[PDB]
Amino acid sequence: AVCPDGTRVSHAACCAFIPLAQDLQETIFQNECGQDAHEVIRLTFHDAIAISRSQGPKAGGGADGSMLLFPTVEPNFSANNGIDDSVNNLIPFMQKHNTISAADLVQFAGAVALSNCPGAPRLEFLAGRPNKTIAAVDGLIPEPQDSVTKILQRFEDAGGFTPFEVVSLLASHSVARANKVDQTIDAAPFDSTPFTFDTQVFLEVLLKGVGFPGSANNTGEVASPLPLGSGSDTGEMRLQSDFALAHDPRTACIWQGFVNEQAFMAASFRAAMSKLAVLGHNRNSLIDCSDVVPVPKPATGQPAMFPASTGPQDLELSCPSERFPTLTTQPGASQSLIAHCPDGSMSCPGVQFNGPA
Ligand code: HEM
Ligand SMILES: *[C@@H]1O[C@H](CO)[C@@H](O[C@@H]2O[C@H](CO)[C@@H](O)[C@H](O)[C@H]2NC(C)=O)[C@H](O)[C@H]1NC(C)=O
Ligand SMILES: [Ca+2]
Ligand SMILES: [Ca+2]
Repeated sequence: AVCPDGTRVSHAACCAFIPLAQDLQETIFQNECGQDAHEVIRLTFHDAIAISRSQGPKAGGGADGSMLLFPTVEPNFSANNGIDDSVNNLIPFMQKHNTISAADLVQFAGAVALSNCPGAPRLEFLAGRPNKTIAAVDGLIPEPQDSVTKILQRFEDAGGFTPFEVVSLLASHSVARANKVDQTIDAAPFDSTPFTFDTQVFLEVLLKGVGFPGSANNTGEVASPLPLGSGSDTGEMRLQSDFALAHDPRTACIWQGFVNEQAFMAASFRAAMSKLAVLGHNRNSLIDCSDVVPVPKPATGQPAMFPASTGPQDLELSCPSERFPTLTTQPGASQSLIAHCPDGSMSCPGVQFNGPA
């Protein structure tokens, strides 16, 4: 088909997504893997995971836009704390680009946000999800204080995800920060490169913890290897769940398998996201509009490195059957501060709209 902007697309129905992508970039992302992007990416996951095979259809409809359609329900469950901001940012687009369902909008926005992150894969995008659904029940969202067994059961019950796929999805923590875990500090990154979709997160969770970026008594948080912060440049935070998955006999080797394996990580994540994006739907009934997803930003091609002040002696290995790669260490006597802004600055407020959530 040929869209009103001359763009040759696969199916005419995919044409509407073109103006939506540009609106999202101009209005809330500004072509950066920043704050707003990170929040949207998380919403994609929270919207999709709320579904249960065992409990049945009444428990939730998966990737159905329920977060946008019922803003006063799910966003208020304790496990969804902090999600309100992204819901309020997306609602205006739902109202404007009114030929696109809330469900499609959520998934597409995630694909767009991710494309702004260097190293990220170009996600598959299928459209056609219905604009009507029900509010999901509480308890379907995995929490940081959960055990590995519990986390794996949840993902299995949601859509038959295997342990490999679960760890694959956690690649998103390479461009993630925390605002609600510790209320005294904001934007605590999960790895030293929160604006780069690389394998640093997998390496840094394997290092020995030496302190906490804020308070020491927070549910779901464990000691961090890079706690030092100053001003807006908050220190690194480590979640119990990530730490646990990196050391459990069932997931230890899978976790290590991604260290310094950029292409393998990206491809595995794309595969897992392919499944997650259609939870609650039959993929044979959705149209393929992958060609309308923006081309992602390229990485530099550099391998993973031990951040300054850390080295091989700080590793807490758990996979007995695979050799840990030889990596270099970035020079320096002490820890470098992790920048709060992608342009290196320490001041960069993202656009935020007021809304019902
Ligand atoms: C395995 C279960 C998971 C747990 C327990 C978990 C937990 C968390 C927690 C506690 C935060 C911090 C939220 C805050 O306080 O602001 C977070 C952030 C985030 N997570 Fe997860 N997560 C999980 C899976 C995933 C998956 C599968 C994705 C995939 C899209 C994802 C994407 C994100 C992103 C992008 C952020 C950062 C948001 C921001 O920077 O504002 N997470 N996650
Ligand atoms: C999907 O459902 C939503 C929720 O009803 C629709 O949202 C309304 O859209 C109109 C414009 O068409 C706006 O004036 C309303 O303010 C929106 N309602 C809310 C609560 O925001 C949306 O139009 C529907 N989209 C499709 C494709 O069916
Ligand atoms: Ca949902
Ligand atoms: Ca990173």
